[PDB]
Amino acid sequence: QAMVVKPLFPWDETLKFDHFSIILAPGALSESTPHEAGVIEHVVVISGELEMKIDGEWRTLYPDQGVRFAGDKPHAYRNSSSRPVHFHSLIHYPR
Amino acid sequence: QAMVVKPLFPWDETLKFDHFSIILAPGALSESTPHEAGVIEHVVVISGELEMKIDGEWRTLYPDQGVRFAGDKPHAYRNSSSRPVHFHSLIHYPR
Ligand SMILES: [Mn+2]
Repeated sequence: QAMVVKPLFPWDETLKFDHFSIILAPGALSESTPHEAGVIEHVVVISGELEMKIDGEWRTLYPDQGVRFAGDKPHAYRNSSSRPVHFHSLIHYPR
Repeated sequence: QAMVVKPLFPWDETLKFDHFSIILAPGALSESTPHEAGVIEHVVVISGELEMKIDGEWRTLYPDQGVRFAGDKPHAYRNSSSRPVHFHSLIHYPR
């Protein structure tokens, strides 16, 4: 399977916060779905190498490297390495 | 040394949130002072095996597993495995 998503914790009503663990197979590309205005997303690489397209530009992130950005803007996740990439996606929804 | 701490992101003023990576050497024990009242913490194991003491009780956590708990309680981290343990710690402060 190209992309396997698993919540690390259930939806957190108090913190308005989701925390997902995602494994992206070699060669897989995933485009973000739309989010509510004001959502903030953090991506942190756990293992492997991840390519993130943010503000129309690609960058490579290595383990324990991360990026914080506007989750409501189009972005993409891509694995151009030869092994799965495991990363976390944290989402803070606005109050 | 026994414990190596690294911020994954700098302090987030708007989200009142810290995010750290920690590596505990075999046999290491870290006893934290309780954080401010209302603080919520999450811990996720990246690799290895982590023991955590919450509510005066020890439990062992493995990769992909995590726990959410009240940060203003006393708690502790310990590595009783023969390998280092690498984990992430999230801290959310009250707004
Ligand atoms: Mn702590």
